[PDB]
Amino acid sequence: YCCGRKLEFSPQTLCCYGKQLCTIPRDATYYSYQNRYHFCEKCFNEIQGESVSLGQTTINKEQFSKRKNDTLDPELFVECTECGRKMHQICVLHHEIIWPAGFVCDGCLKKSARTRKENKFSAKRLPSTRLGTFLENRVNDFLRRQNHPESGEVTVRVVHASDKTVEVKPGMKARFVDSGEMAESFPYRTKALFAFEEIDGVDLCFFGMHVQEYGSDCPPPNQRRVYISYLDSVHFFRPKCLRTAVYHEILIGYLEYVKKLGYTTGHIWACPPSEGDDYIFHCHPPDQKIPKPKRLQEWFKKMLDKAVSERIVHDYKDIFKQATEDRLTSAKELPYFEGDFWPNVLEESIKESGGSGSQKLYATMEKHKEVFFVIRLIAGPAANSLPPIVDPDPLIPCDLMDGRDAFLTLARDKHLEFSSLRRAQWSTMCMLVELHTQSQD
Ligand SMILES: COc1ccc(C2(C(=O)N3CCC[C@@H]3C(=O)Nc3cccc4[nH]ncc34)CCCC2)cc1
Ligand SMILES: [Zn+2]
Ligand SMILES: [Zn+2]
Ligand SMILES: [Zn+2]
Repeated sequence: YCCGRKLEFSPQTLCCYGKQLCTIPRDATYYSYQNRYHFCEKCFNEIQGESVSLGQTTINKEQFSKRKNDTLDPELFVECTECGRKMHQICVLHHEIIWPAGFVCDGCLKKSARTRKENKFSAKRLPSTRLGTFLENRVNDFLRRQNHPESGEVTVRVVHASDKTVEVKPGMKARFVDSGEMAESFPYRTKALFAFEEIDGVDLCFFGMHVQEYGSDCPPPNQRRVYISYLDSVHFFRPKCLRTAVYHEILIGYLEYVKKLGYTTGHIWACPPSEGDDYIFHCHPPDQKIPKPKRLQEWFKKMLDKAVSERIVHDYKDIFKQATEDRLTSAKELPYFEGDFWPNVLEESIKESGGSGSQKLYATMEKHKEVFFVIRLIAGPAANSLPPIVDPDPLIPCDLMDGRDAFLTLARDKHLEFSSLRRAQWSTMCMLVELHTQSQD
């Protein structure tokens, strides 16, 4: 081999199909049918009977194969078209679409005074936006002030933007929508953006984020609000000593930008994802740990405190204090975001109380206050006389980046891990190719 290392891809984590939020981890015993419907051992033996509803066809348990999630797929090699030398495709970052003529190794390149043809499928050449330019300018200006020899050029690209609506769930709908007290749905625009760092002339995707933006056309209570759906990272930014600062620069810049457009309030649900290796990026580095809730909360506070000192954020409060200042009385006054905690808990509260949308509201808000940040961007008289929000950036149709599920599925299907610098660089290269090609159609 090339680098003298025997390399294989790790067994991934699978869903178990007989419980929402159930997964089959690596090396665990499980049952599968047609390599499509997998069941963890516990969920399988708990099914009363030997019949399993799937899809809705009923399948017998003897048709299932008993397996352990221990399959190690070896890494692929590519062969130099001149040396015959076999090298890991990931080590040399050879992509057939980028260099269709074939793989020529570095040694054969030097022995002809030759360089690889320019990678036109780069992060920088992804279409720009006013938002992405604003963010990457902030990050790169910050990095240049640090004068650290290891920092590379950072690219920020918005890769998806589409119109969506969040639907009020049945319990809140029956309580408040059917009475005409609350809009049935709330229109918003979702945006997905990613940050890339050039390391040794090679792109590395190290940050990703999806947001929901509710414009001046949105009925209350969601008007002029932005909400972070999810944020994720791969911890290989160089230098490490500027990693946290760069994340904060992106988030503060996003808040600064939406404030300029006229959004008044930002919302953050500071809740770590469940333990696992996939959130936005597939197969995180094993030594990158998910922060515990208190540390994640302090991390967001540190970011927002800097935003306050920069006069970008006027102030921020937890949901409980914010409700108290706003003199809230009913759950219909709480902003209603897609996939957020509050729509789910309000369904429970109405059911538990026998049909009230106010009973446990303040107690529930106090119980979870430290997890929910309400960020005031525009305050005072200015927040009441604002012009309509007009976004100069166009819609970006990209089904791979409409939500986080599609990109995870592509990475799983093509072994695109972010578990090491070399694999993350390869997964970044493949991800950029997909983004450049899907758009060309
Ligand atoms: C205080 O410590 C912190 C605070 C914030 C972060 C950020 C960050 O990446 N995260 C906040 C929670 C989600 C994501 C994260 O840690 N994801 C994962 C890491 C490892 C394995 C994983 N599996 N699944 C997801 C996942 C970094 C930028 C955005 C916030 C990281 C550490
Ligand atoms: Zn190698
Ligand atoms: Zn299960
Ligand atoms: Zn060669």
